[PDB]
Amino acid sequence: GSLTEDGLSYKEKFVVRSYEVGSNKTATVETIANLLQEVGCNHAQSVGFATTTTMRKLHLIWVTARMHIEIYKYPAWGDVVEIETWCQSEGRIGTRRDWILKDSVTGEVTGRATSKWVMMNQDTRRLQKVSDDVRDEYLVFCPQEPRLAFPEENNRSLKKIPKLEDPAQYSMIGLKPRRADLDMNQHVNNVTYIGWVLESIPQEIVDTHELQVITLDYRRECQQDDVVDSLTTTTSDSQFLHLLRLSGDGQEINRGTTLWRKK
Amino acid sequence: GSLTEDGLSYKEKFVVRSYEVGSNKTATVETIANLLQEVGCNHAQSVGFSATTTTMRKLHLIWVTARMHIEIYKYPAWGDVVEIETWCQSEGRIGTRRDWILKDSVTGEVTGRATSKWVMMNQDTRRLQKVSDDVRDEYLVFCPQEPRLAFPEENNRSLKKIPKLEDPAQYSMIGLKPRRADLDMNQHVNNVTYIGWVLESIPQEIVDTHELQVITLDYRRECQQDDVVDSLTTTTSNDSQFLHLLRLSGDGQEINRGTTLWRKK
Ligand SMILES: CN(CCO)c1ccccn1
Ligand SMILES: CN(CCO)c1ccccn1
Repeated sequence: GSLTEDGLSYKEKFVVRSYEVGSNKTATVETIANLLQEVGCNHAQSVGFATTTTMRKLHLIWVTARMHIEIYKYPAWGDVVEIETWCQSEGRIGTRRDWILKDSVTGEVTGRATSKWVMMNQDTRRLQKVSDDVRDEYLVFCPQEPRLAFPEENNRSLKKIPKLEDPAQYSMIGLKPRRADLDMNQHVNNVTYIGWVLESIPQEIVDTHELQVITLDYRRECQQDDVVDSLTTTTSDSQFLHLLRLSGDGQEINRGTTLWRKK
Repeated sequence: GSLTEDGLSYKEKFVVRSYEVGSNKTATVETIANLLQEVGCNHAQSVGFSATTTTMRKLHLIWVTARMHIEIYKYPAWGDVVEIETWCQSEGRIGTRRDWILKDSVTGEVTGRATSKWVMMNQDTRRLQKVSDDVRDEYLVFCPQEPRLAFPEENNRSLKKIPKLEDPAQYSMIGLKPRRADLDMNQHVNNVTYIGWVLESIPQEIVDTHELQVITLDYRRECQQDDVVDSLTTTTSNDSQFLHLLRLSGDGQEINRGTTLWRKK
């Protein structure tokens, strides 16, 4: 992988692995989400980071508030996918990281993603607006003019998601993370939550439809010793409303929506 | 990746990914095990398999793992390049064996090794069988004819008999269930998930102060997508050794047994 000529975006190629594909012999949405994080991490490293020097002194970190992914074609096992990523400053609200997925052979866009990140104190978990001093340290690594993976007005990536009402139509209960679900800092990887949301979709839907869009809001983290319940209700193509909550007290950890197309 | 000059082994390089590493910023044993399967799959494809032979598909026969044995000297760091070489050997009518050698691409030194025993089974009835002469004759041209072992040593750990853990277990992790990410393309639980489940019953303090050096895993029966598993561990021992058992939650039917050896950091 490498930064582009202007140094304002990053590209990387990936060959889809045998264990990364589902029953259709194409990459799962969780494989795609892992590749998005990997290219984001390689971009951060290439420009010297994704905490800045001032963020480390103030014990501040970037945390994902929202992830939105749209896939037109899932790459097949053995295929090469090219992913381009960049970041944009959203004033004092936070930052946004966008991605474009392309088939390396045809050059056509096979997917796109966007994510909203907010600043929080790593110890108290208190959210904050971005200070001028921190914002000034990362603006030189972003395109100054807007560059949006989802430009269209009133697009799915900015839609408000309601809270699922009991009783849920479908559910998968008692989900727990194992060590493979944790990142290097012993926190649950963001992609595990995507997997948990999908667990409450009936197997018949997965067997006859392809996931086209997923929007996920992240409200609170699941700890290594926490247990989660995944809830789904059909709202409709098939559309679903989702909710992940702690198994005991019912504390919301995530809410989301998925859109599926018939095969 | 590519077959070597003689066409009897296969090599492939991998750059360790951010989500593939643990607390020490080095590849987990599950990442290593996934890479071993990926290079095994690429080897099978390069020589024309899909790893069933033409006669195997006719008779509805498949290769299934009976035992996996991995020894790691150094886990590659995040961003490092690891080179893995793999080959297969015929073990007469008992079955086949796939071996691996892991090397640091920069230094060229061996950082790990693995060996696995595979047996033939009817895909539908699940009945094990010896390898017939006709099937064995179709894959011998893809194997070195003289023995080539990742674990040559006379009394090496890869061939040791593993006993059955007796109740009560010292440690346990109960109610483990596979999710869709744990399944392969055929909707069967991936073999690497069982390694993860075995490791779940090791206390976090051991993981935080030791490095896993060796794991030997016997595969007795598969866990189905709707099954629930209990992972049991008892210390048997500067090194710490453990005896492991995975069994179905409910009837207590054994799915795997194994041993791990850990060294102080
Ligand atoms: C806006 N950020 C995060 C700054 O902490 C970027 C920008 C480019 C590459 C990596 N991170
Ligand atoms: C002995 N076998 C299994 C053939 O069913 C090999 C050998 C080389 C590559 C792949 N499979």
